[PDB]
Amino acid sequence: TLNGGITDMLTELANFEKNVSQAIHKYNAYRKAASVIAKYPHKIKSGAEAKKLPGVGTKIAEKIDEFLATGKLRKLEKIRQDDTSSSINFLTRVSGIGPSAARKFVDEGIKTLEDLRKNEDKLNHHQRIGLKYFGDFEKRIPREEMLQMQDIVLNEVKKVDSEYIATVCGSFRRGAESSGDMDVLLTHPSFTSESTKQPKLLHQVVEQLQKVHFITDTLSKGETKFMGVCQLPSKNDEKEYPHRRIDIRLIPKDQYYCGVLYFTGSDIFNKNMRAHALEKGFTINEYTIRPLGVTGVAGEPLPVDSEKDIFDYIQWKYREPKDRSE
DNA sequence: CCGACGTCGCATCAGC
DNA sequence: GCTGATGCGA
DNA sequence: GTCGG
Ligand SMILES: Nc1ccn([C@H]2C[C@H](O)[C@@H](COP(=O)(O)NP(=O)(O)OP(=O)(O)O)O2)c(=O)n1
Ligand SMILES: [Mg+2]
Ligand SMILES: [Mg+2]
Ligand code: NA
Ligand code: NA
Repeated sequence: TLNGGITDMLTELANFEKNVSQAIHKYNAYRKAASVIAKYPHKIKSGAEAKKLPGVGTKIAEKIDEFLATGKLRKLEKIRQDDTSSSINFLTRVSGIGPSAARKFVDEGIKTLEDLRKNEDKLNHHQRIGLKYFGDFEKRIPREEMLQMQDIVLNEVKKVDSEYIATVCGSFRRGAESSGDMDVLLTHPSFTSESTKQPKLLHQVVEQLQKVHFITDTLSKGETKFMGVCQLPSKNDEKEYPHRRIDIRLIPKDQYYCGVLYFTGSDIFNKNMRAHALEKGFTINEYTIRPLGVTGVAGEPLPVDSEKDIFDYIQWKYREPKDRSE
């Protein structure tokens, strides 16, 4: 929390450019700058000091100078006052409602929680469930609850087929004491980069989790990625646990290390690592790491026998999950 | 200065 | 229906 | 908004 004031400011600016201006690269730029400042081990004295950090340029340095002198930012103060920006920023907090849909809802005079609730018929399925659990999705999940959820998921997965391996990644794997949601990486020996010897591999697990009333809703569902809602069982006379977002990603068993590297994150860490990979002449996704031929096409997948192997190729010293919280 | 910015899954829609 | 683009999100 | 070339 050394420079929390600055990083909060930059984060708010990031969200503005993403939601209102619809400038995804300004959003990324602000996110990058906020991240590098967050890990800077000194209380920042000036914008000039901050500008030394990669990702922090002239404009942000100026904003930091304003914030240090006054404790606020005029650009942000104005943004907070603008009705259209405020309306759009609120609407986008509903899962499924993005910058485009939010701006469209505003045009139609749909701009409040009350407006949304009396107009469910104008929402797609994702958006409708997002509204349904708007309050719950705001809530953090204590690691203690994450542990309970992990036990249920792993044990139910084991019941379907013993050869399944379920790994909880995301912020949980990085050792966070609280998480925004649950992310589960799934493998089965019948699904490799070479072939798929069994149908409905992801479907079967989802079905089982629904059958025991753990998974409660589905936002989207394909052959390799599930996005939905889950809830811990409560005891007699106890108030119910909040509903939680859960993602399940099926990844070819032989490509587990690239898969777990991706799903562990963090999101900015992945962006930074993959950017570094490009500079070193590689490209990394959740499946492979590939060389980039001089032309610009990705070459053949390189052998990967650990998360560390991926770090080695791009000449980065290995970083444990707990040190990837950027 | 200025091109490019990490990479991809699922839902949705446009055009044929 | 297929293919490709876009929106949204992980 | 930032920056490597
Ligand atoms: N922008 C993004 C979003 C998702 N991810 C892949 C890796 C992110 O760390 C990760 C899990 O997504 P997430 O749940 O939205 N974020 P994360 O799990 O790190 O922290 P929480 O908000 O759950 O506590 O998925 C990514 O690489 N880049
Ligand atoms: Mg998560
Ligand atoms: Mg998630
Ligand atoms: Na800089
Ligand atoms: Na949203």
